[PDB]
Amino acid sequence: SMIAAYQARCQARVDAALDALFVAPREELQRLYEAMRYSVMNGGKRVRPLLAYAACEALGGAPQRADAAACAVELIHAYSLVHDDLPAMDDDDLRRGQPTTHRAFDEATAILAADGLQALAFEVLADTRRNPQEHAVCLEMLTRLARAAGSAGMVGGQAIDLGSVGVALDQAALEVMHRHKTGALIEASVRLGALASGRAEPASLAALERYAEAIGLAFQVQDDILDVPTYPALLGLEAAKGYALELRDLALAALDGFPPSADPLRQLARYIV
Amino acid sequence: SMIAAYQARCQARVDAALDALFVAPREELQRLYEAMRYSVMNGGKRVRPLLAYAACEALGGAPQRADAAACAVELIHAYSLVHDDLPAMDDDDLRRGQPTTHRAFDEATAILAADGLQALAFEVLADTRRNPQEHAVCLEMLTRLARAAGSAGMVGGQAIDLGSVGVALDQAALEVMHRHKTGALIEASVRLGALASGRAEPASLAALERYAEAIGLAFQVQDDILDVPTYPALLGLEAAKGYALELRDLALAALDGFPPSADPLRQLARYIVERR
Repeated sequence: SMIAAYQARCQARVDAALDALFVAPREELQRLYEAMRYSVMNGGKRVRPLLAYAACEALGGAPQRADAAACAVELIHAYSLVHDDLPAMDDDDLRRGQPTTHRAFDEATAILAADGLQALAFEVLADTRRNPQEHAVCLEMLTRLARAAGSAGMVGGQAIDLGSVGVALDQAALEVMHRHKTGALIEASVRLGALASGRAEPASLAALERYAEAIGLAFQVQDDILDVPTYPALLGLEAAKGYALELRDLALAALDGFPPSADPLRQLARYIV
Repeated sequence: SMIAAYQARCQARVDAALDALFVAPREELQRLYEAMRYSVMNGGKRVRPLLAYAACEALGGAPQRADAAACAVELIHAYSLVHDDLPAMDDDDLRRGQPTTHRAFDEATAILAADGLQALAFEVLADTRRNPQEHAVCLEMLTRLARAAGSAGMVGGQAIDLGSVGVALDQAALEVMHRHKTGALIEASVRLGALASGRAEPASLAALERYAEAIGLAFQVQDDILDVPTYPALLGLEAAKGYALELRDLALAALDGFPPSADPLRQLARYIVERR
């Protein structure tokens, strides 16, 4: 309701900012930049931008302060999908009915476009015009994003996944995989938005990290539920649904004491499940 | 070779720093970290580290100030090579006689290890313990590396190469390709080391940029000469050789008025065109 509207405003805000980043600086680079644009400007829901803006507003910052944060998280996400789609990875020909990047262009150009998206994510955070935070804050945002995106985070999770093929994951191992593959970047989206607020403090960051850890897992449990090694297969459908509610409750509990400006985060938590 | 002692010291410094970065934080990540290590710790010449250390020293900074710079530019280089070896790209089974990463491990793991290497390059520069510069300098290093590594730089150059077809291609277009594909990262290595000195000033940075542009091209001209759309085909063999000397001389001229601490850079410029 309110969250639907909030989503739409965040999607518009981040899309305007992202669109500006795909201008080839010379003609020989036009096709590469087209493939970059194709890979990002695909009507995606922008959950990670929404989290960055909402965490920013939760601490009292104007949302436009998180524009670079929101761009950077989405760029990381977008690049990861491009590589994931490749034949040697998940080998997907379509994404929401449209050719994947390697299919529209070619494999090499997809590989490269995504590589350039990752560089661009760090570029936008280190750019003190695009990301006009205090310099110590910019470095912390970069640090968190690099950790979350790299082999100890998102890329790590993809390797754990590929290493678990033909192995029956217990719940603990499944959750390790998820924490890395998607949790890290979800947690970073919240962290970076909070940092962009100019009002972050250790207690509020810790609370928001608790929120993000819960919401991150809830997204996946609910995704598996909606699809019906998944949560419903492990737990049974009913127990999976109950778990999703438990994760919502944890998220809400983590926002104890936050002002009304945290309502978008509360609404999202409820909405997921 | 004439750079041997300096090169060996820089290789040792950077290899020790890099080696420390490949510890899996948990057991499930061990194989990925091993592929990352495999892709970096390969006995490479560490030219980009050398440039960072030498640029640092050229402006009067102790070389250990450039450790993170050196790590980051080698990490970028290393990942670019992994991706370049993939079947969709140059499709190489070997690199300097050893299996490429996709063959030693698997193609997905190679793609991923290299993706993690790119993230790690930026991690190391943003880490104020590993890269203990003033914060503004850390950010400027990150900025320059991101621009040099991305679609406007190194990745751009790979796309330009892919987009340029046919036995006819003119010198200007070739040089555009080289400037992006290898020049941007070479120029960044020099810029990052200069930034790590704590003594960068615009004039010195611009001089070092001029140096870097010249040696980056000299590397390629000399590579084509040694091999024999190449420089010898475009210009003639003997004219290509003369061009290589011209590039060296431009590099050396860019360092006119630098103190003796810039000798490592001067020695490298000469080595590039004297190597066999």
